[PDB]
Amino acid sequence: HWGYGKHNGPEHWHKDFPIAKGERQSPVDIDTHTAKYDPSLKPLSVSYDQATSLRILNNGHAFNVEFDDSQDKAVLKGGPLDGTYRLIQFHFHWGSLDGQGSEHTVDKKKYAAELHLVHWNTKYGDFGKAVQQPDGLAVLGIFLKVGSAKPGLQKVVDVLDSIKTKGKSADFTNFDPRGLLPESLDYWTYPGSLTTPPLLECVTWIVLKEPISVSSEQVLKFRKLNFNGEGEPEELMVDNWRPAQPLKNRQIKASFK
Ligand SMILES: CC(=O)OC[C@H]1O[C@H](S(=O)(=O)N2CCC(OS(N)(=O)=O)CC2)[C@H](O)[C@H](O)[C@H]1O
Ligand SMILES: [Zn+2]
Repeated sequence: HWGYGKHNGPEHWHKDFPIAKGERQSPVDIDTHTAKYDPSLKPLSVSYDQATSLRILNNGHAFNVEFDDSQDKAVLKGGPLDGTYRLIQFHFHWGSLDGQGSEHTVDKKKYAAELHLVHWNTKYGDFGKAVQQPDGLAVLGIFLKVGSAKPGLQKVVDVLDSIKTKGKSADFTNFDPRGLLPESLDYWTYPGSLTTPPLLECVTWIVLKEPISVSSEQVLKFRKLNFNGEGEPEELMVDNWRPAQPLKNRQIKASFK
């Protein structure tokens, strides 16, 4: 099925998933000069102190850090949202080179990686139902640039050799995702989609203005992961990003001047 290679990558996805050419696909380029400041946009409310991480999984396209979402433990509200959204997992997209890796771009500029914290709207009861709704998900996107290390990321980096290949998982309890956040919660927001198949148009994107910096060693270790399963020929997990998609009718709003 689908992947990030020349024969199964983003240019191929529309054959299995026609919505790939839809009207609200993600990611997009964020043209900062055309995004309009909205003084009515509320501050984001990120309540992560009761977050309960469980497990980290190599699913063959990225690694997911999963949380207990059976209860309102770690939630996203406010900002452009009018509901409560539970954190279910986070993951990254990254490049083979420091100059590429992010899915969203800012004035056509690419970051080395992008963090997605994935939340679903509790009025729909579970994640499976939520992705079938236009307002089912809220994804907090955070850019990574290469520079100084991010201490709050190191526990993630540390465990990656225990989940080198597709289908491997490891215990990952007591991880605090607050350690992955930049100082500012200033953001851009627009309506979009999952950036991987099935590419459902169910996401309110909230992309933070301020990137976090990670060390070259930290992203280096991301790139030692494998797309393949154990015992299969090694394919390095790199360049697992979808490129920017046409903005079409949409307007990106900024929480800040
Ligand atoms: C339809 C549905 O129930 O979930 C959508 C898909 O995605 C999640 S995921 O936990 O791996 N993950 C969720 C959303 C992530 O999208 S992201 N890149 O835009 O915000 C990527 C994959 C799972 O992989 C599911 O197997 C897969 O079906
Ligand atoms: Zn993602």
